[PDB]
Amino acid sequence: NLYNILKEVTENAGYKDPDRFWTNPNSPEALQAKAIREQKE
Amino acid sequence: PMDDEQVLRHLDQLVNDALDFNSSELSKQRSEALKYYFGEPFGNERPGKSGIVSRDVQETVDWIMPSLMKVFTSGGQVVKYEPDTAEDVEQAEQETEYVNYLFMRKNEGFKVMFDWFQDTLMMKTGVVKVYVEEVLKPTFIRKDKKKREIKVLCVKPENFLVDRLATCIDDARFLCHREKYTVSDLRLLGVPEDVIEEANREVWASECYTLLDVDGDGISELRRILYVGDYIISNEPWDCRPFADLNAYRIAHKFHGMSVYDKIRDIQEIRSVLMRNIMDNIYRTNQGRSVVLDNSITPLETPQLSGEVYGMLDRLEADRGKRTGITDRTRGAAMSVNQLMTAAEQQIDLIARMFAETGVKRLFQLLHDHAIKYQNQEEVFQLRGKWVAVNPANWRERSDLTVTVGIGNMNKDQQMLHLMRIWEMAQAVVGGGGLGVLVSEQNLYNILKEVTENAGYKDPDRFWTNPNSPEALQAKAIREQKE
Amino acid sequence: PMDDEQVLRHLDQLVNDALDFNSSELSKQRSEALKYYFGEPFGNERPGKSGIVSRDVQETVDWIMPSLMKVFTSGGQVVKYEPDTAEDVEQAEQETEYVNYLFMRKNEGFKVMFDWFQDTLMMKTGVVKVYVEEVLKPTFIRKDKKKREIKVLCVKPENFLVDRLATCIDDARFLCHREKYTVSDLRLLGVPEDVIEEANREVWASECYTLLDVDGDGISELRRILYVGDYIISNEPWDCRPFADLNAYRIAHKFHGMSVYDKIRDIQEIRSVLMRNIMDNIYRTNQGRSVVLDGQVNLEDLLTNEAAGIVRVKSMNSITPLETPQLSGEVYGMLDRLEADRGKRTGITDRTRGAAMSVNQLMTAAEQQIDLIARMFAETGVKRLFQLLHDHAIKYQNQEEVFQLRGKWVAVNPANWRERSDLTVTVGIGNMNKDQQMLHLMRIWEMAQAVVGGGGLGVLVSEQNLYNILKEVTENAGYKDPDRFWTNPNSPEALQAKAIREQKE
Amino acid sequence: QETEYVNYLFMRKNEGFKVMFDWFQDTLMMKTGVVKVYVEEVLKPTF
Repeated sequence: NLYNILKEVTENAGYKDPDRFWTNPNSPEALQAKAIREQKE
Repeated sequence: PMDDEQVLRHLDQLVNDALDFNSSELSKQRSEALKYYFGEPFGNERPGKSGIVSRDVQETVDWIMPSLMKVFTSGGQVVKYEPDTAEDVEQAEQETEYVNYLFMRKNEGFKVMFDWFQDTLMMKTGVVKVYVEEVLKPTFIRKDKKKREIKVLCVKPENFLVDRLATCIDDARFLCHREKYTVSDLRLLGVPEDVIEEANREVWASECYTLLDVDGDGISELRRILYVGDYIISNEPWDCRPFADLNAYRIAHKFHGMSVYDKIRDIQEIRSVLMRNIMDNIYRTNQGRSVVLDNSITPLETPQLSGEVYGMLDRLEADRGKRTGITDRTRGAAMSVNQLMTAAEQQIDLIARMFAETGVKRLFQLLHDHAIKYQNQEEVFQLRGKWVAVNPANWRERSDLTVTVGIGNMNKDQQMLHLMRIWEMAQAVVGGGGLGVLVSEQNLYNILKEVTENAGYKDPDRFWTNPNSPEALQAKAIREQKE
Repeated sequence: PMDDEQVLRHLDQLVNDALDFNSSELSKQRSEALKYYFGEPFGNERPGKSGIVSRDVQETVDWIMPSLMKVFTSGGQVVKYEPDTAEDVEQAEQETEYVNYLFMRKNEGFKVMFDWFQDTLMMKTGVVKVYVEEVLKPTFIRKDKKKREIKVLCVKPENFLVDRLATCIDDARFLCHREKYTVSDLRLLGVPEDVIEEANREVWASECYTLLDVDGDGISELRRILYVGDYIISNEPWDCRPFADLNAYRIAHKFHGMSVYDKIRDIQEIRSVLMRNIMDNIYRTNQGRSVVLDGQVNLEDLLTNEAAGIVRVKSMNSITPLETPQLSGEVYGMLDRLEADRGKRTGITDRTRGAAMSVNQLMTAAEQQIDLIARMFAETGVKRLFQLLHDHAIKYQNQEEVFQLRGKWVAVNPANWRERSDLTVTVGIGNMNKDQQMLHLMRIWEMAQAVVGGGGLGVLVSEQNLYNILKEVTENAGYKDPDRFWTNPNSPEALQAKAIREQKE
Repeated sequence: QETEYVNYLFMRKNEGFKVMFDWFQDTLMMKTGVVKVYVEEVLKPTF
C-alpha cells in the first residue's frame, strides 16, 4: 500500500498505471522484493 | 445522371454564387480587419488634423503568437496516435515521427502554421491546401525516379470560395480553390490553346470538389474538377478534401470564423480615438481660442483635460489582457505552481486546443496521402531504420491532449514537478526499500528518462536502457549480486 | 523561342517596372524610416522653436541587436544538417564545419550578417548576393593560381530591382541587381566600347536572373543576363539565385516586409511630439503671456526676453496678462508608459531583463519575441547556407579543416543532405548554453551521485558515455573537442585507464 | 473498464471534447444546451 500511497501522487502527476507501475503485489518481484531481499539480508 | 457538361455550368453557377456571397461578406470583413491591424486612418481623420491611429491588435498578436509557438514548436511530441497497447512502438510513435519529421524539417517547419494562425485571427479564417508532386534528376547512384511528395500550402482563403452552408470541413458540398497556374503549367498539362484570360499570360485557375450524380446511379463520390476557364478540366473521383477552415474562436454554428479583429476592433477604436481627442484638446489649449473681429476681445479658455483621463488607458490595456490574454501584465511556497497555472488559465491555450484538434484532421489527411503512396524512405527517428510508410495503419485517431490546458503538464512544470517528486520519493525508496526492490534500475531507466526527454534529448544522449543485454548482463547481474 | 534580342527588351521593360514600383514605394518607406531613425526634425518644426526629436527607435535597435549577436555569434553549432544517422561524422558535421568555418572567420565575419539584420529591420528588406572569384600570386612553393572562391556582399536592395510578385526567394521571375562595375571591370571583361554613362566613367551595371523560352522548347531554366547598358551581356543557364530577402517580421503574403520602423515610428512620434510640447509650454510659462496693445509698448516689451525688465507702456498699465496653464507631471508617467509599450511591442522586457533560479534565465527574459525573429531569420539563413553549400560542392577547393584536429578532404564532392537543421537555436527545445549547461550540470551531478550510490560507476552510463556527459559541459564552456579530450574510448588510454586499472587492482 | 470504454469512445473517439463546449455555448448564448445521439455502421471489408 506504499505502492498505492505513492500511486495517488503518480495519478495526480498525470500518469496512473505504467509510469510508476510499482505494483509489487505478490509476484516474482514481490517474492524477491518483499521477502528474499529483506528477510535474508 | 450521365452529366458531363451540365456539371460544368452547374459548377460555374456555384462558383458565381460563392464568388458573390463569400467575396462580398468575408472580403469586406477581412479588409476591415486588415485596415484595423495595419493601423491606417479609419477615414474619420479630417485633413489638417492628426489622423492618430494607435495599433492595438498588433501587440495582441505579438502577445499571443509566441505562446502559440512554444506550445506547438516544441519538439515532435504534440500528436501521438494512441493505438492499442501492443502496436504502439510498431507504428504509432514510428509513423508519428515519420509524419512529423516529414512535417517538421521537411514541411516548412511551422511557418505555414504561423500564417494559418494569422489567417484565422486577422484574415478571419485559417485554411490550407494539401497536394502532391514529384522528384526529378535520375541517373542520366542518383536514381531519383518517380519519387512522390505530399506538401501543404496556404491558400489565401480569399482564393477558397465556398458555400457558407458547411460550418465544418467535411460539409462543403462545393469546394472552390483559386490559383494562377500560368503558361508553364498550361504547357505541362498539355493544353494547346488558352482562354480570354507570352509565358506571362497571367491566367487564373479554379479547382472544384463536389459530389453529384453523373453515372445514373446512387450517391456518387466527390469529384475533383479542374474547371479553369471552361477549358480542359481534370475531373477525378475525389476522396479527401485537403483543408482545415479555422475560425480562431471555435464560434457557434457558422463556417467563417469571428476574428480576433472582430472583438479587439472596438478596443482599438476606443484607444485611438481617446488619445487623439486628448492630444487634439491639448493642441486647442496651446493654440488659444481668442475672439477676433473683422480691442474688446473675448478670449475664452479651452477646458483643459485632467490627468486622470489616461488611467483608462491602463484600464484598456488591462482589458485587452482580460479580454483574451487575461494576464494584463506579461505574466499575471508552491512557486506559483505550473507558472501560476500556465499564466492564469489562458484562453489562448484554449484556442490552441481547438487549433490542435483542427490540425488533427490535417494530420489524418497527410497520413492518408502518404499511406496511399509517398516513398520508401526511412526515419532518422533517434536511430537508423524505417520501412516504407505507404502501408501503415492510420489508427483513425490522433492523440494530442498533452498539449493544452487539459492534463497537459508543460515541460517547464511537468519536468520540474516530476524531478522534485521523483527524486525525493526515489531517495526515500533507496533509503527504505532499495534500488531494484521497488521500481527497478530497468525502470529507473524510464524514471531518469522523463527528465532526459524533458531536457530535449530523448533516446540517444541518455540511452540508459540497460534492459537485458551485454550491458545488463554485467550491469544488472554480476556487478551487484557477485560483488 | 530563339529569343536573343527580344529577351533584352523584355528584361529592360521588367527593369523599368521594377524601377518604377519598387523604387517609388520601397524607397519612400526606407527614406521615412531613415528620417525617423536619425532623429532629425520631421519637417513640422517651424523656425524659431526647438525641433527636438527624442530618439526612440535607435535605442530599440540597440536593444534588439545584441541578443541577435549572442545567438548568432556563438560557436559553430548554429546549423546542423540532420542526415541519416550513420552518415553524420562522415560529412554532416564535417561539411557543417567546412561551410561555417568558411562562413565564419573566412566570410567577412558577421558584419555582412549584421548589415543584413539592419537591412531587414532598418532598410526594410534584408537581402545579399553570393558570387565567386579567383585567387592569384603563383610561383613568379607559392603555386596560387585559379583557386575558386565564393563570397557574399550586401546588395543595397535599392540596387536589387525585383517584381513585388515574388513574396518568396524562389519566386522572383526577374532578379535585377545593380552594381557599378567601372572601367576597370569593363577592361577586365574586354568590352572595347562604353556607354553614355578618364578611368572615372562611373559606369553602372545590372545583373538579371530570369527564366523564359529562348530555344523553342519546353520551360527553360533560369538565365543570368549581364544587361549593363544595352551592351555586351553575359547570359548563361542559371540554377541558383543567391539571395535571402528578409522582412524582419515574417509578415504575411507580401514580398517586402514591414520594418521595426513601421511599428515604432508611432511610438517615436508620440514621444517626441509630447516632450517638445511640454518643453514649449514650459518656455511659454517662463517668458510669460502678457497682452500688449498698440501705441503703448511700442517696443513690444523687447519680446519679454532682454535684460531691461521695464514694461515702458507710455501712460497706461491696465494690462491683461493671462497666465499660461501649467502642465502636471503626470504626463511624465505617460513617458514611462510609452517606454513600456515600446518594450512590450517587441522587446517585451521592460527592464534589461524583466528556488529554480527563475528557470532558464527567467524563461529567456520573459519569452522574448526577438528570439522569434531570430528563428525566422535563421530559417532564412538556412537558404543562404544551402546556396553556398552548392557554390562549394560544385567546386570550391581541396583544402582541409582546422576542425579541432588535422584533416579534411576536398569539399567539392559532398552530399548536401538537402536539409539544414537549426532547431536548437531559438525559443523551441532550444536549451540555451547558459541554461542548458547549468540544468545539465545539476541534473547530471545529482543523477551521478545517485547512480554511484545505487548502481555504480560503469554499470550505468559509463566512462565512454560519462565522457560525452562531461563533454556537454566542455562544449558549453566554449572548448569543445581538444581542451577536454577525455575520449578514452577503446585505446591506449583506455587500455591502461578502462581495461586493466580496476579489476586487477 | 466500461468507464474507460465510454470515455475513450467519448474523448478521442467522439470528436474529443468540442461538443460539450458547444453544449455550454448552446446554453449560454443559445439558451438551451442539447444534443442528439444516434447510430451508424462501418464498412470496407476484405475486398
